Amino acid sequence: ADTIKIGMTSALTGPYNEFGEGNRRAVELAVEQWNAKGGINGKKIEIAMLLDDQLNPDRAVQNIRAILDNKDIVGIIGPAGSGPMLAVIDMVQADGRPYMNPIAQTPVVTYPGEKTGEKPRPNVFSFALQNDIEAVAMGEYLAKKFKRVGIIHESTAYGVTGVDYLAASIAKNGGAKPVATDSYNQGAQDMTAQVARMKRANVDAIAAIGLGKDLAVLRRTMARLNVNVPLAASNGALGQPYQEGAGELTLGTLGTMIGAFGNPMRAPAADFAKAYKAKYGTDRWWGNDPENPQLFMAISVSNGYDAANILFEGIRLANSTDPKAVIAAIESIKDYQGVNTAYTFSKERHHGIETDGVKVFEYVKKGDKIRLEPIA
Ligand SMILES: O=C(O)c1cccc(O)c1
Repeated sequence: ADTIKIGMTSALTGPYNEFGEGNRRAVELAVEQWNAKGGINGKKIEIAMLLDDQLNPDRAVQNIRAILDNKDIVGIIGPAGSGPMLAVIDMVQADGRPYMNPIAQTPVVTYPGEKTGEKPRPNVFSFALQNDIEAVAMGEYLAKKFKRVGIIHESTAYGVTGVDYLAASIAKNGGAKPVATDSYNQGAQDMTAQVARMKRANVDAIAAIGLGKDLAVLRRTMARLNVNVPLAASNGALGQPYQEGAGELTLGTLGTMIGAFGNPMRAPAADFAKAYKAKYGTDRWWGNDPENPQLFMAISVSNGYDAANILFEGIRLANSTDPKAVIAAIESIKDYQGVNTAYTFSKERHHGIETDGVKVFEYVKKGDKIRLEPIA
């Protein structure tokens, strides 16, 4: 019997595999759930291809080539990481099949003309928290709390566009200009020079845009050079690799996060958390508290879940896997109750998460453990 075949490439192994493996588990769970109900209008779904790019742009190119080469693939869940996404995006756009972008936050992944919510790439739908959107909450917070903000970012478009939007939001809220900026390459082991720069500039806070493994190195380096100021990090950095690498130093780190798993949860987040736990247990993604999934699930797991459910709903509504038909059906979706947000798409609107879907959180000590609570 004919099946509906989708393809995926993401960071399944290596230092940033929290995203690729988290999304993989999400998509597999969405696939099993649809299939348990008969598939899409009676046709079962298969993940025909599941490739590993390791958050590496060159590997993502090879993988997307391979996926697009398979004529029977009707839609794609794309890689984590602005680097990989930007390396493949022209090819994906030219191909035309529906392509979900679950994570990458650089706005030109979806809106190459740099106005969010206008003239999106026609086949691309995004479940990311875009940088221009995350910067609104983080910029207001930094402008109000601090006077001498230093900014450190990974040297990718995520990091680079991140700082631009963060500094612009700080300015718009009337905050002081950042007193120092600097960058590091993903995987850098020595960040002494950048932190020493922050120290010479007498920062009262450091904002960082990057991922967990790296933020932990940065946090440890601050401690090492006696730079004891709040670290304000991006959502994508506040994951298991940060907590594990930073240990006690997580205290006082804060960040803007998709708030879906914060208590109390809305029904779709609660329903998803129950199903996830039933299959995978209280694993790395769930975190260290059996009764409460960690907030970081939203950016490592449920973005992929929502991406898959929207793709499947589009196919269901279209009653076809023809790419233009699926795209038009996705653009017809209104107020779909996803885990991370309610989704409403249109010909112009190809992203879902807005500022109402995020809040600023801080690590605070709860007895003898350390967890995120929302800021005052
Ligand atoms: O835009 C990215 O490169 C990215 C990668 C992982 C998590 C995240 O929030 C963003």
